[PDB]
Amino acid sequence: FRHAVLLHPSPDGSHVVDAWVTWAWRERNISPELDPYLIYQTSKEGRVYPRPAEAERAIWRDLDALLHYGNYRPTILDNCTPLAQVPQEVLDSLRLRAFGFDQDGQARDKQWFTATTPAVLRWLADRETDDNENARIVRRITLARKAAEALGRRLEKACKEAWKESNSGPWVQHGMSRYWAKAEPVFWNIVYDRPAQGYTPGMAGPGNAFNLVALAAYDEVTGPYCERPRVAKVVERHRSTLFS
DNA sequence: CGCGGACGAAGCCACCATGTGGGCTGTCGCCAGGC
Repeated sequence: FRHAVLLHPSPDGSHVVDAWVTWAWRERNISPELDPYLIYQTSKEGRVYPRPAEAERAIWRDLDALLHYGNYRPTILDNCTPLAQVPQEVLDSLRLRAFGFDQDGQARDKQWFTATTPAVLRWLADRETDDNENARIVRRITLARKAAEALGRRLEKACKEAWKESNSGPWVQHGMSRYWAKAEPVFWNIVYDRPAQGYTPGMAGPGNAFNLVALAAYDEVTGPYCERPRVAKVVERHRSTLFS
């Protein structure tokens, strides 16, 4: 470990009284091979780093554990969860859990959250017990998740690009907060097939349901600043990208 | 000369979607006759 701890005991051993947190190494070493658990990302210059936790995705409880219904995927999951592996039925009832600690890479810290996948999503598939309405449920759910995330990144980059341009960002924080808060019930309406705006029950896919929520959150955030024509032109150039 | 305050030292990671509404008020013609 990069950190070295020593805990001074209480005489009974019931508690710790003092603690020493200090370095064990002066020279850092590259740890060989990427960590299976984390989700990685490559960025211009080609450097590979783990995707940071975001407390905005924790606003919608348990969104990361929906990772199973899926581009880039953690290797441990991609070895043990799929069908090349070896178990027979086990894979049907496995369910994913994630521990995320969103914080600064320095000493500031913001939020942590656990996230087990809901057992309702797979159990709603077995209530029926048919090959087709079930594969269609699973297809819908996987489809819903894909739409919500693609427009989550589209909306992050939208707000981020617009904020930088408008001043020649704080818009991203409220953008994502509003996004997942509004995008959470529309997802659960798409799964149950209940009627959600931007969606028609029984449609083959998400149906633009998600693209509408992103536009409403974005327009909710950039709303007071689309007044001046110069800034309004920038904001419009970047909301247009969320039109899909 | 001593004490207190301020500053510094890092580790730092990127082609096309939108519909709604309903709750607050007062008036004569006057006089006389009959029941």
